[PDB]
Amino acid sequence: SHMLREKSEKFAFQAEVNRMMKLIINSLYKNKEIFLRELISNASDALDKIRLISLTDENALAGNEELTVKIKCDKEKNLLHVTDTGVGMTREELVKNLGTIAKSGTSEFLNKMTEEDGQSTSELIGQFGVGFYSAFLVADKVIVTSKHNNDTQHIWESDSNEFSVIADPRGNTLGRGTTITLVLKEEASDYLELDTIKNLVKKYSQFINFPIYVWSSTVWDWELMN
Ligand SMILES: C#CCCCn1c(Sc2c(C)cc(C)cc2C)nc2c(N)ncnc21
Ligand SMILES: [Mg+2]
Ligand SMILES: [Mg+2]
Ligand SMILES: [Mg+2]
Repeated sequence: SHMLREKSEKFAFQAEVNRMMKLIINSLYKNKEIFLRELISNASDALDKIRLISLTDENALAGNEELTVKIKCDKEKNLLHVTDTGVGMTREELVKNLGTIAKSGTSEFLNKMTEEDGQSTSELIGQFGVGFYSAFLVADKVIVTSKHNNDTQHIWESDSNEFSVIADPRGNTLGRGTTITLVLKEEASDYLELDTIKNLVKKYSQFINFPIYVWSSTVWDWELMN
């Protein structure tokens, strides 16, 4: 419209990355803690996907009949867990979709991600880029435990430079869905406190149609946060 070849995937990737780049900076200038918001939204979207799938595939929720989001803090082990029972991710998705983005130099493999899928690098960046990279505002590493209906449970790790994926030695523990694990920095220890997580979760979960729980306490159990 004002530049050459704006319809190109090269331009679409740059425009999407610029958009994400501006969303994270703007959040840092106003201090908005978008990552947990993005995690709850991204978990809700995965539940929407598997529920849309269940509308046509009768045996889609067989691995896990509940549609929840469960957030858990491990102040001892310094970990943040966001677990959804959504569509889940196959190993192919973790490697060729998320892995291609997480691995450095993603802009080299734009045409490799173009050869009809309906999921291009720029589209994946616009959909999941803000949530993925805002996690590195508070975390040093992102570990993804995911079990899709058409694959076995895998575990996937990245520091936004390299990535690695193995099969879960524990087997099929999720049934279906994804657990996002953030290895938070020491300067992000505030988000291991129950009160700040419960408050932030209830804020971002007020308008979510899916039940969202937080591991709360002399006995611990899942607490409804609406
Ligand atoms: C790229 C790509 C395709 C992957 C799509 N995708 C993501 S991306 C993401 C990850 C892996 C970790 C963080 C901290 C944030 C984001 C946004 N999360 C889920 C999910 N829970 N369920 C189903 N699909 C998901
Ligand atoms: Mg233009
Ligand atoms: Mg897409
Ligand atoms: Mg590295």
